[PDB]
Amino acid sequence: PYQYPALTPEQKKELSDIAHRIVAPGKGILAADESTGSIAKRLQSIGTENTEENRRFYRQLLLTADDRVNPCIGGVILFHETLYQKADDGRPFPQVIKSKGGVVGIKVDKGVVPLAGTNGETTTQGLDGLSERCAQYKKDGADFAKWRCVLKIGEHTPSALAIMENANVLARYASICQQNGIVPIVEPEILPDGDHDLKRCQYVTEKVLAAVYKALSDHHIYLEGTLLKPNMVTPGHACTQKFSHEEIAMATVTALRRTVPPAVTGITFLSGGQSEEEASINLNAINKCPLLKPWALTFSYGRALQASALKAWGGKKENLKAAQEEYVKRALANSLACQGKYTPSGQAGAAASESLFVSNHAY
Amino acid sequence: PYQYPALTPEQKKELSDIAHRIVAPGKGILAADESTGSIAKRLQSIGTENTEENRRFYRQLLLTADDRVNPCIGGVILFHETLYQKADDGRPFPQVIKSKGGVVGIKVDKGVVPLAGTNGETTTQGLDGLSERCAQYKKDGADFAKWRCVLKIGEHTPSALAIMENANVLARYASICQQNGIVPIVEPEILPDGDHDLKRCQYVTEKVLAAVYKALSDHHIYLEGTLLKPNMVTPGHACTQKFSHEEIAMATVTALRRTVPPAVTGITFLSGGQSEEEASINLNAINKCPLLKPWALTFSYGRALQASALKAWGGKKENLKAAQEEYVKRALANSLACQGKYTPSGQAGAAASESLFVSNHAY
Amino acid sequence: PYQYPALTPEQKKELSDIAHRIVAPGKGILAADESTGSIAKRLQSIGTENTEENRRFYRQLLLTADDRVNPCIGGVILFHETLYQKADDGRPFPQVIKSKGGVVGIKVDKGVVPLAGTNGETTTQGLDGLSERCAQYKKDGADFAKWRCVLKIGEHTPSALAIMENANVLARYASICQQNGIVPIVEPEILPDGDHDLKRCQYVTEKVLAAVYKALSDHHIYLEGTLLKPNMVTPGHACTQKFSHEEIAMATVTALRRTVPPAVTGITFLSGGQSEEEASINLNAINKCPLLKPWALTFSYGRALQASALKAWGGKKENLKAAQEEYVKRALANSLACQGKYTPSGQAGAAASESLFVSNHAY
Amino acid sequence: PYQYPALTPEQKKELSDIAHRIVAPGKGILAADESTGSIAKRLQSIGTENTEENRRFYRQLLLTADDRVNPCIGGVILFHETLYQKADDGRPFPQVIKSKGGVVGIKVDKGVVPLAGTNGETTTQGLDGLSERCAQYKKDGADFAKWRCVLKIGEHTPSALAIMENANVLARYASICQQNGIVPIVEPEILPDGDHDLKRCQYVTEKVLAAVYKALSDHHIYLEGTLLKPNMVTPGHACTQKFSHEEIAMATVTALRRTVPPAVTGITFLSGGQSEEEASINLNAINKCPLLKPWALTFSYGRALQASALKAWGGKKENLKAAQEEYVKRALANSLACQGKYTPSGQAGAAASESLFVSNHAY
Ligand SMILES: O=C(COP(=O)(O)O)[C@H](O)[C@@H](O)[C@H](O)COP(=O)(O)O
Ligand SMILES: O=C(COP(=O)(O)O)[C@H](O)[C@@H](O)[C@H](O)COP(=O)(O)O
Ligand SMILES: O=C(COP(=O)(O)O)[C@H](O)[C@@H](O)[C@H](O)COP(=O)(O)O
Ligand SMILES: O=C(COP(=O)(O)O)[C@H](O)[C@@H](O)[C@H](O)COP(=O)(O)O
Repeated sequence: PYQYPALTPEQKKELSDIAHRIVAPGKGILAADESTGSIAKRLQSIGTENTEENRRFYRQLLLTADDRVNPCIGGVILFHETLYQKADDGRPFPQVIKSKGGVVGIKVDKGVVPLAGTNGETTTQGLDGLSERCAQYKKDGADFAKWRCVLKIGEHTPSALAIMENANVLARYASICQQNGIVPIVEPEILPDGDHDLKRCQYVTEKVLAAVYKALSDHHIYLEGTLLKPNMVTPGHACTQKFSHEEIAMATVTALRRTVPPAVTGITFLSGGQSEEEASINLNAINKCPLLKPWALTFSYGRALQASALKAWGGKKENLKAAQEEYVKRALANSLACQGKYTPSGQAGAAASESLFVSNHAY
Repeated sequence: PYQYPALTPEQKKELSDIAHRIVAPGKGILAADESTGSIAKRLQSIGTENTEENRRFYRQLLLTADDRVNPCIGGVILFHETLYQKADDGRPFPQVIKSKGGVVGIKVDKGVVPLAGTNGETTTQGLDGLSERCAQYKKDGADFAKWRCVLKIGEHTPSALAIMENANVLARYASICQQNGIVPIVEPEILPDGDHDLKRCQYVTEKVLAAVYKALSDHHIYLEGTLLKPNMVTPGHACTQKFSHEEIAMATVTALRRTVPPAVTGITFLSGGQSEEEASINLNAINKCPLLKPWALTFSYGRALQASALKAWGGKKENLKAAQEEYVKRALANSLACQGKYTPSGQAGAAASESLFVSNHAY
Repeated sequence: PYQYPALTPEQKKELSDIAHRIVAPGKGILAADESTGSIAKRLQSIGTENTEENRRFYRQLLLTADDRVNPCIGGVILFHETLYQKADDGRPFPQVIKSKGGVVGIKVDKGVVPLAGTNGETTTQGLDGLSERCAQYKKDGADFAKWRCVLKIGEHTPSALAIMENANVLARYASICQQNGIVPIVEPEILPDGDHDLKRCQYVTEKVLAAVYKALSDHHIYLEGTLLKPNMVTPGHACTQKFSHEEIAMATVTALRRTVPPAVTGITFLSGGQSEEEASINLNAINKCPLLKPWALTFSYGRALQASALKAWGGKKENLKAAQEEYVKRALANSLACQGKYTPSGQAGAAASESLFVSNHAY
Repeated sequence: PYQYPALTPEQKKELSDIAHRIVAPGKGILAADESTGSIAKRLQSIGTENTEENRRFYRQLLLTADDRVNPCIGGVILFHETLYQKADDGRPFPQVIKSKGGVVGIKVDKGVVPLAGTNGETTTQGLDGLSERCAQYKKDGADFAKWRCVLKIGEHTPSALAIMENANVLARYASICQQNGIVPIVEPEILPDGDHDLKRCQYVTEKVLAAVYKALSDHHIYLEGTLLKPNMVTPGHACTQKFSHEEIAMATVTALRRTVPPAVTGITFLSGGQSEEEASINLNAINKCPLLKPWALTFSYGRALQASALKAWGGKKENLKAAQEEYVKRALANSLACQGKYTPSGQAGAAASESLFVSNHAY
């Protein structure tokens, strides 16, 4: 075919650098970008009103935890609201995030919508006037974005059209971000729901990731400037077989070795239902797996870096410090886990081994 | 593959019926849906302010022309504004349109955006929350929608990604309309600009239409419930060869016979630069062409049903009647032309043989 | 894209003409091209040795039946052996076929082979040095060829790769024939085996035919120079619902209207298990169906034009005349059926209403 | 989608092991598989008759060179004839190859054929009854096969259909080999001919390799059991810019990092016109390039391991030893080069810096 280049050398360069910092050795991403209606479902759990101050406070208590979290967090995905919010020192949260060394993201996707002619499969919207929105968030201090897609394992799903749609709207989104100087995180999530086993999950991650990378290459996207955010390959939540963690690690790194090119900068994992310990152990075997892992293999965790601190805050302002202890413990844990240097053996659960799995309903 | 049906029998039925009425024998569509910034460029031509009343008036003078236009117009594409406007009798324009027998459309597309990594190729946006908008327009009296896509003939274009993107966003749009009870008009426009000849245009319409129909079939869309709106195959505006009208007709019906299935209800042509007579002669040879034409072969004309009436109004309210004479002459002409019963030979030009070709710039 | 034309005007012209004669009003194709191992299975039925003379004789008795079959048969698909055989008048069988007005085909496919990684799905081979073989058969008097492909309806089949492979090897084959002056018959057969209903069959014919036509268009193939040979849409042989013949006709012409372009010259049906009457009634409702059928809708029958004559010959040379009566009755019947002018009502079965359905095993 | 596994654990295992031995640290492949008509063109060069003994002898002198070549050659691609030939010790050449430690391949492709509707683009044949042939060669001691495909850089080529065809017939071939216990070498060769620069070549390797890997994944092929054999990215032979070797190395490893998954065992390079030194220097910078190279990066050289020994033999039996010195020097050189430990600086050319570039004509 023929080349009317997408990007300049200068732009290829900004892109790989923001990509490299995010997933530098030991770092991961905090996924703090629940919409208002998901954060609300979470605040109920500790019977607290879902209002703007509480949401500001809550975020304030995750971003301003002490400097032991600095070498641990390469970036934080924000929701559009929190992007324009201030800590009580009156400095806005993109300046708090930068100052403890991390890179500020924003989520730019507007949800999933049903694909007609499907057993429940969705695609996801957000492109209309995306570009405009990439240009403003970059002005405001966001350097990376995140778009989510959902696939499902069922008797007749993910359908071919489902794979193909979801792949192509990742790539559209990818391109429009790259043109605004923003690294797109790509999230093709295969849901955990169902009673599939470890091997079906593996099969499906493989056909999905394959579809994404071709799409990306069709769409011209500059892969060093991107990150993958995929499911780890696990049985399904209803599965009657039990599987070890080295198995899940194997399942996972093999599917990723069969599909993801060595130019991608790093793959940041989603928690997807695992609990705080279950995630961290899983992340850690992944980096202990003997196979050649040509990309960073790190965390991009939302519920998993938050359960415990949420149970511990309980909405009472007087518990700030106990909640940050909480989050910190988990950002310590994962920094260790992303390096294969995590050792639980001892080292305390509670709310950390409670399962954080919800209805994957739809919208 | 496997069937989780998109549509019910009841819904297949409403869809084919709105589709059949639009392009009933003798009828065509008036394309009155210029956005505000395109109508504005048009009102300048007759030095009149581009304001809301003038735009209301102007539309009022096309929709309320006499009943000699009734058997001629199966439907009218409106712009979102004119949908909520009233004639001076205080009845809104969807009720004026219905009452002279025609079916009300709306345009639902939000423009074209550049595809990066391309020699100028665009895709087009509008999906975000499309569905919501199909559901409201159907409530307000729209039964068909229109989405435009643009391809370009150049040395290295239409690129493969261009074909593939444009095809797939037609089909996404198609599906979401069908689910709200609305017939999607599909407009894959190959631009006329350039110096290609008649045969390149033909080649390109053929690879494009092929891509659209596969896409449609991937996306499950119920084809009897749709209409095509394509370019006729013509040389390029800069072309040094001259070509006859029977040639253009041949070029055109052959490409359409090689690609469009006999389940599509009818293809409504775009003017795309031809002048009022040039369009009508062209439409008319198309229906005189000896080849088996298994679908209605009619007009969906905007500038072509409007030049003359625009020159004639000149924004002076005192010329109402002369402008409607004007539009009427052209809706007569085309009703004849869509049936192959059009005879110019005599029968007066002016502004009718002036070329209505603009920069296809981009946005 | 860009045009380095496949074919010249001269070659487009020979191609559409051989295509037109085959399926001229009232005509159909006799499919006499069983390989040696399938004809052998047939000769067992009447306990006769499967040798070269018997096979010559047998073919001799189908091609030299009286002139009441002339206006009925536009062409005859031969097997490579029978191509070089002589009637006992010492004129070879391509000259016998021509002289009663029909066009001589050959089968050029070499069977199906398993696709690995499939629940039993095959593709089909024959391309190696195909061209060489098209060039010699055209020299010997073949003007059309036939290639068969097999899809299967099962819980997880036809798989996507199955559709895609089978489509693309039809198109490869198509192109190589067109370049030797030979019309390719295209046979994407969906098998009848299973317990699917009428609607699954319809769904599957539709996704399959869609895939074939895109493939054809990718491969540049000149569609007027081709013929389709597809399954009619029927429930599956194990199906517990009973369906009428007008239903099967509807199912069938709708799927064909949704997918096959009006440039294809004519679709010649396969019998696929139906019995002599069942085929003919089915063909005849197809041409009685009210829907607009923009292509000839005729027969390409092997077992269905042969059961009765096979039972009647019984390998005894003394029954020649009774067998030709037999075949003749069925070529009469179908000529009527392809025109919707067939009336059984009375008019004698026997072996004509016996089912001619076999294991669709594989090879 | 859904899994009816292609291969068993036992079969995955034989496949990765033959794949690993081929491209073990320091080893490469000798490509000794010229057909009779290409070897003949080569023997002319030294005015010797192209007969069966000479061809046996010639091959005898490459396979029985001393043990300094053992740690250097992981495998040797033979032509079908040489597979059944004996050294003068009366042991056949698969036993000579095994005994000096290497793995025996065979070429199974039958040439390229023109794709109609193309500016000269070909696909390649060989599938008919491939399987049968994989099964016999494995019985005779072949454990890997090789299939070649050709793409071309021109104004309008490689066309999309060209990419797509060539990709899919690699994958068909791939699958059929894996099912017979044979590792397929995959050769998507982009030709060097033309006046493209280094960057077009890179663009094209990237769109091509992308297409191959999707195809492979569609076709289910088990990637650890395969090897890539691609062009290095170089300007075109008519190119007026000069480019360094670190540039060519960069161009090359970046394209391979953007497309080839880390599960492929190793990529064996083709010489494609470079001369003995030019190849070896090029191979060696490739392994000196700082980028993370997650797969072996070695040689699969035919003319490049043979020029000098061919000039030196001159068909006189009395020069055996000088020719093997010759080949040996080059198998030393490359073993060094594949490890980035090659140092020319000094170390003698002649015929080693003569260019081995031919017309890429077609067949
Ligand atoms: O970044 C995430 C990670 O979660 P984990 O599975 O790693 O804990 C998610 O993938 C996002 O789904 C998101 O919070 C859901 O949409 P939202 O709730 O705002 O409307
Ligand atoms: O329905 C149409 C027909 O025009 P003709 O080529 O048949 O005269 C067009 O295809 C639309 O492009 C439209 O008026 C352009 O976008 P808008 O100007 O509102 O922002
Ligand atoms: O032209 C045909 C029609 O049969 P009907 O279903 O219309 O009776 C077939 O589709 C061919 O399968 C063929 O005789 C089978 O391969 P063969 O047996 O020689 O090795
Ligand atoms: O394995 C090869 C390597 O050559 P180099 O470019 O690495 O020297 C080739 O890619 C093959 O083309 C082959 O010898 C050509 O077909 P053949 O001549 O037998 O009919």
